[PDB]
Amino acid sequence: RAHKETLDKLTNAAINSINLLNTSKVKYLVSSAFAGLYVGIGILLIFTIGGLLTDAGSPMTKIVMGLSFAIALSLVIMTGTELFTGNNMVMSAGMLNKGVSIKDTSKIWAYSWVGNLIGALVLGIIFVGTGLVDKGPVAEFFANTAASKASMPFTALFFRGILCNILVCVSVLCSFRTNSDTAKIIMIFLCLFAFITSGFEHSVANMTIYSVSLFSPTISTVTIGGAIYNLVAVTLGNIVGGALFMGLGTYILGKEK
Amino acid sequence: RAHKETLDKLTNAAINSINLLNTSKVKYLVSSAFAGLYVGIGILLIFTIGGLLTDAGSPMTKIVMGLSFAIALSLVIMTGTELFTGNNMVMSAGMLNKGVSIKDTSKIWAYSWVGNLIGALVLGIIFVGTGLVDKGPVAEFFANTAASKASMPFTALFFRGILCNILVCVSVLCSFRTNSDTAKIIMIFLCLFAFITSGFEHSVANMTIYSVSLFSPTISTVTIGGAIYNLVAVTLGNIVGGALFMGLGTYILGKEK
Amino acid sequence: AHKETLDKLTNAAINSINLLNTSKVKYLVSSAFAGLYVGIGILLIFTIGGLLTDAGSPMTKIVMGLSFAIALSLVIMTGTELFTGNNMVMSAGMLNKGVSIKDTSKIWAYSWVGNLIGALVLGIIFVGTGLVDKGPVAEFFANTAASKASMPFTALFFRGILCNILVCVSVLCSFRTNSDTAKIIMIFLCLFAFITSGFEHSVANMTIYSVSLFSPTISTVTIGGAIYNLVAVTLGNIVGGALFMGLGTYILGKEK
Amino acid sequence: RAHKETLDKLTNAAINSINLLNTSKVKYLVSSAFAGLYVGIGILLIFTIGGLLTDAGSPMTKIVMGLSFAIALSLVIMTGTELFTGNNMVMSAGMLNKGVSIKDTSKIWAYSWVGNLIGALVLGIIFVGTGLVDKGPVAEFFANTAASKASMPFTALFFRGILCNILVCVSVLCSFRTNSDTAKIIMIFLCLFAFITSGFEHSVANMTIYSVSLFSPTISTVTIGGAIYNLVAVTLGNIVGGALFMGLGTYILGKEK
Amino acid sequence: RAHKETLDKLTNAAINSINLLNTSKVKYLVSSAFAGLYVGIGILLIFTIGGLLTDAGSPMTKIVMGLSFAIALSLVIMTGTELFTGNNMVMSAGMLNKGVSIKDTSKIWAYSWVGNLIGALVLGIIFVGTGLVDKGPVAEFFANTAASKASMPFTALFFRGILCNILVCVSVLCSFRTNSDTAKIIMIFLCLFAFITSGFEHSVANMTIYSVSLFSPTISTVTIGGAIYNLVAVTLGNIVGGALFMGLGTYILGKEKLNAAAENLY
Ligand SMILES: CCCCCCCCO[C@@H]1O[C@H](CO)[C@@H](O)[C@H](O)[C@H]1O
Ligand SMILES: CCCCCCCCO[C@@H]1O[C@H](CO)[C@@H](O)[C@H](O)[C@H]1O
Ligand SMILES: CCCCCCCCO[C@@H]1O[C@H](CO)[C@@H](O)[C@H](O)[C@H]1O
Ligand SMILES: CCCCCCCCO[C@@H]1O[C@H](CO)[C@@H](O)[C@H](O)[C@H]1O
Ligand SMILES: CCCCCCCCO[C@@H]1O[C@H](CO)[C@@H](O)[C@H](O)[C@H]1O
Ligand SMILES: CCCCCCCCO[C@@H]1O[C@H](CO)[C@@H](O)[C@H](O)[C@H]1O
Ligand SMILES: CCCCCCCCO[C@@H]1O[C@H](CO)[C@@H](O)[C@H](O)[C@H]1O
Repeated sequence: RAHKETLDKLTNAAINSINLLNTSKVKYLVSSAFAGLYVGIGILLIFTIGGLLTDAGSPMTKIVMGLSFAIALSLVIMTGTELFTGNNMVMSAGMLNKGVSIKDTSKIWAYSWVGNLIGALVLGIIFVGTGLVDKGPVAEFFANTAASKASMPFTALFFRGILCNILVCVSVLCSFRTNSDTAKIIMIFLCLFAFITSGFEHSVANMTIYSVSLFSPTISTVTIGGAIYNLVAVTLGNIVGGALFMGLGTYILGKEK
Repeated sequence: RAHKETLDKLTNAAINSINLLNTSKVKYLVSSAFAGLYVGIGILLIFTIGGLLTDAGSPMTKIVMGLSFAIALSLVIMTGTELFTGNNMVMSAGMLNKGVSIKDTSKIWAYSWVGNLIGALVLGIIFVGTGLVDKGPVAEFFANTAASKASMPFTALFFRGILCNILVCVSVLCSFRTNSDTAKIIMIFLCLFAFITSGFEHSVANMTIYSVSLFSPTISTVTIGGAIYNLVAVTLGNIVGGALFMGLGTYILGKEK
Repeated sequence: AHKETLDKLTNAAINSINLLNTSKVKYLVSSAFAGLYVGIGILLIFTIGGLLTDAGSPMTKIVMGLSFAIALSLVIMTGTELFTGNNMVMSAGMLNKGVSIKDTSKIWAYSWVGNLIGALVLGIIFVGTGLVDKGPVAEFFANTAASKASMPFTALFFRGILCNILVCVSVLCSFRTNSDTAKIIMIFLCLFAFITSGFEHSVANMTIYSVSLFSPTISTVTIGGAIYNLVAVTLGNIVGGALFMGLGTYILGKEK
Repeated sequence: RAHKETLDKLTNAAINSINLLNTSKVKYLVSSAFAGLYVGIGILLIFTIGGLLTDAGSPMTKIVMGLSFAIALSLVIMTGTELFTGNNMVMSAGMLNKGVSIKDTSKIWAYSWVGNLIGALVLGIIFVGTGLVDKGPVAEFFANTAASKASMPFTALFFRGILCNILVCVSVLCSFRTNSDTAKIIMIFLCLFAFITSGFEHSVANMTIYSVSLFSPTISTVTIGGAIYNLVAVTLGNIVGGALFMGLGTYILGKEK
Repeated sequence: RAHKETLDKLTNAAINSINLLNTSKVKYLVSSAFAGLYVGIGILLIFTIGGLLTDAGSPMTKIVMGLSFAIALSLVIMTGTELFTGNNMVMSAGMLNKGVSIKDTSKIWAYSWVGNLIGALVLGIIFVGTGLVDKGPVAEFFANTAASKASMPFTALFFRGILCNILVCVSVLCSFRTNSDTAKIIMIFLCLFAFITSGFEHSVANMTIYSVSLFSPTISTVTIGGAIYNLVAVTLGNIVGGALFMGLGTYILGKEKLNAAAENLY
């Protein structure tokens, strides 16, 4: 039971993050851009899988996709780059613990969110240039998924955003609670398996879904307005999951009061 | 063999548990709520898998479910949160070893059970909010499974509860006997694989099964009375498995006379 | 590091007899746990056997093998007393003069009986679940028990030999590594090999027969059949664990 | 984050590579040759798989290929041999951090490329000598893939080269950021799964694809020209991903300014 | 790097190996017998899989077989027993580094080879005793495979031996380069997956294939003549892959070329 020690670590991570931004916006945005790109790589992989298996009428499609998404957050954690969603639990916890302020928190959130988007846009442009979404089941999978994500009612997206960032943030929490990098990766694998296959919504992964779909000439299904709609609802849910549940929760567990 | 060392660890853990509760009810309940919700996350995943594969008439359904449940107790162990079924072995061993009283034991059992339920209820509510059990295979898998669990004879449920918590508690026992976080997860993975696929009954997991089934307007195959009937029977079996077998068993192995 | 490994087996054999001498209750409880833990693996893979056989899957025996790891993993990770592993440990320690032949047949008899008690307890409770009342799982239990009891002695014996080479070698590996993950992986590999290849394990068979005989579901087994298989497989296990692994590890580690 | 220490490790690794070359061309070229062959060994495996599953009409072909390619970079990393692609991030980061010169960088790039090719040629010759590509589904998978890679448009190969080496190099980046050899291998497995299954292009791996196809008398439709066309386009893409993204990126993250 | 330390370890191993053989021929042959039998255990498993999936017309057959062969070298490495094929790299490297002599080498190679063969025969004899190859797809898989290996052209068998032992030895090489036992097993799992599925030939493993078939009663369609053929070709291949490639390779990488006390790099 190292709840106190854990809260200390979260607090210290929150302090490191705002310090980094204060020290250098370039370093912070480059870090954020890597993470958004790393997450997008997971999307490129499982949407390829989605296309191959959906085309095949496989009933295992969504299961194989969940099993195969682990690389997204594994890369972020193993490279120590800045990810908006995890920042929800970290900043909220550290703020509550008086290590950082409400101002530092909204700042980290806004920069990391925008920086992650930069990575998704860059990934989308390059992926399109591969010609891999020119035509076929993979392009179709992007188009249909982007459309479904954009036409889904707000309430549903929001709540899917909550459960998603509970899983993402708890996998980040595990990485703070162990010294085994392998166990970190395993826990990340399990959590991303759970959230992808269950149907939960991640704001940063979705950036790449819309990035690819919008930059691609072969895909005329969704528009920027749709992307913004989905992203706003999912981002708000992510925040509630990561800050209101995980952040507030771990503070309460760890706060020597 | 380290049987004494293990008993000392169990005894320490029991003491630390009752101290947390005595120190702060809010912390204890928040911790319990977390565990309940983490276990529930496993149910959402494997029930999604259930619906998917059952609809397709796959023979692998229950095997894939068992293989995919690991996250449930993996999250509990890696976050160090209070789980009722695990507390059955810990408090019991510690009690026999005079580390904690009978009253402490009943108190810890009652609070964790309720806290676990709070987490299940919350998860259930939010999950229904996702729209993910609005219609289709997953909703039907929840409704049908909840029903078959609620109509099964008491004796059958009881004994399934015994075998389940032997497995859950032995997976917890293993984590007290290794310093390797990966080995803990692996053993947890194996144990949950065994108890899910074999057909054994877990009270805290069942909490989420019924919270979803009752909170969802598209699920009316069961009633509160049914959920209560199952929970009582299964809880009773869980307790026997955890305290009578694992608790007393580990006490006997490690008690220097 | 053969020498140090022999030392480890010798100390383990010494610890076993000392435990039995100090407390029969503790030794039999430990034994009962191991038998139950192994039985748990049988409950899992026979559930799988039922499900996949019913479906005419060619992968049935391959999935059973991959899924049996929990059986010896639980034993190893809980530090409980398993008969089959004891065949190598005691024989090695015996040849090394850490324990006597008398100690060895005493440990072998007590762990065997204690393993059985675990199997019986498990069978009874598992039948109580109603999980083998009817269906392909109950049928897989009945059919497997029946085929194992009717098989010729010589076949069971040699299948018992190869099974315990694999089981005891996985135990040997656990003495040669400080990594718990490595132990479990080798156990996984070895049980995969012995289940899927079709070798026979006495202790696991105990649960096969306690379940089949405790279940009112009609089979062609009988107690005479169970005892037959158990005797044939146990002797086989003993040769493979004692004559091969026990003797071999002693020869490798003995400074002579 | 340990960005400074990471950049420091990259720089020392770059310094060590040029040192080795300057000390002994034979040593460096033997190391390079090993890496090229180790990578080629991955190709023999997944192209055997590709053949078997292609001939079966399995929709899982590319998924199984991706999952089975881990050995390629795992061997390189575990043997500490010189691989051209990974050298793109390492020499560029080290060069930006003023540990090695631009000349050292293009020297290491030229020598490791040629060394890698020699391994691929040695492997290709020996493989053909086994008679495994005399005829059949594996021979045809080598023949057809070599052709489709040689006839693909430059821009598509280029961008696929970029994304491939971001994945290879980030997997190399991870090996620099953990002391766990198991975690190194898991991350390599993930990154190679992602790049293979997604369809990205790797220059060194293609060397073996073309050595096998060209050395094989089992008639096909490639030619040295087509091989040169593909290798040039993919190599340039690899360089951009490894140097311009990963090298520059990690340099900015860890630079003391 | 760290090739120099690795070369030291290979040299020390070759030394320990010849010391043991000189200390006790009984201890060395028992070790070699274990290793041969551990490898064969892998064959019994994956050949059972062969039969089961071949008879079902599965396309995943050779993939599942490759994935399932890891136990063979995993047991050898984890038990620290003497396996002929690994000895090709070890002895050759140590020899080049002047830790052991050409005579020392050929003696280890000869004794380990024979020791491994003993384990296979003993394993084959016991396996047939199970009746598991009395009749059916598994018995047939052994028969058919033993035939094809015995009736394959020499050059092909030779080159398949080379690539096999490159893969077997590089996995042994990885075990010298890591302190993580789990990573050792994983790398072994990968290399044996690759070598089995790709279709390369391992001499020691083939000792059990022919052992089972020549001790098996249900027909032959083979002949010891075939076994000797295969075993001879594959063995020379193994030695080349292990000694010429991996042995010489690691030496070159790790020999600090100050010394030079004899030869010059460039
Ligand atoms: C490529 C350039 C990216 C620029 C992103 C800047 C996002 C600014 O975001 C704003 O930052 C303020 C502090 O400056 C905070 O007070 C606000 O809460 C926040 O919205
Ligand atoms: C975070 C959401 C991703 C925003 C990426 C916007 C990139 C838009 O990209 C543009 O989209 C237009 C239509 O939408 C197309 O007509 C253009 O061809 C395309 O370049
Ligand atoms: C949401 C608030 C949850 C409070 C749960 C408290 C229920 C306590 O319940 C009782 O606790 C006693 C000790 O206090 C035990 O002795 C009794 O066995 C138990 O029934
Ligand atoms: C895909 C599942 C494979 C899991 C492989 C587990 C590899 C973990 O590796 C193990 O990690 C431990 C940390 O707990 C360390 O103590 C051990 O030294 C190390 O071998
Ligand atoms: C421990 C078992 C969980 C009990 C939670 C009961 C919450 C019930 O909740 C109610 O369920 C009714 C039907 O069941 C619905 O008609 C109502 O809309 C809903 O509010
Ligand atoms: C639940 C009761 C089970 C008790 C099992 C006791 C079996 C004793 O077994 C016997 O023990 C003797 C020494 O006591 C040895 O000399 C014999 O070799 C051994 O067969
Ligand atoms: C047998 C294989 C020998 C290969 C030696 C390659 C020598 C490469 O040499 C390098 O080439 C670079 C461009 O190619 C130049 O930029 C460098 O100045 C030059 O040193």
